[PDB]
Amino acid sequence: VSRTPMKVKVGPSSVWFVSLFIGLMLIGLIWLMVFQLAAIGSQAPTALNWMAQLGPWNYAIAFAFMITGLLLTMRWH
Amino acid sequence: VSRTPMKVKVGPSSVWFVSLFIGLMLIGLIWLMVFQLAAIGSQAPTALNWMAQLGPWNYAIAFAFMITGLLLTMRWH
Repeated sequence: VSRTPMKVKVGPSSVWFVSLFIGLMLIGLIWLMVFQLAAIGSQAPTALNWMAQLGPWNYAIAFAFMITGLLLTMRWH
Repeated sequence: VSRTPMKVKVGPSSVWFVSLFIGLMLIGLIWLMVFQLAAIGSQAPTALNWMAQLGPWNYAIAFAFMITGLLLTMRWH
């Protein structure tokens, strides 16, 4: 469909692309955290550690907002 | 552009919607990388600790591939 001046289809159109993009991101968040929370890592002058019992809170909320805010932008469009 | 059943127009479209998505994702990743790379943070049973001097890599590289991955899906669709 179109909200203006932008029209987006993979079709039946706007809902279906956006819904797929929303899922693919949410899945990427969960995986990236899961491996990260196992992970402790250093390469060159950069070093990164994540450790958990369970609750992947900081990155997942921030990225989920960022994608959802893009979704609100894509649908305003 | 259209590849199909998909057609995506913001108008003028093609390179422009896609360029804009690469740009905002890149900026988002840099913001997370600087603030976090100073950070050490614990909330609930989940704790994430990040240290920098030069470089941004693991987080950076996976995020950049995700930008690419959407780009390829769009090019294809």
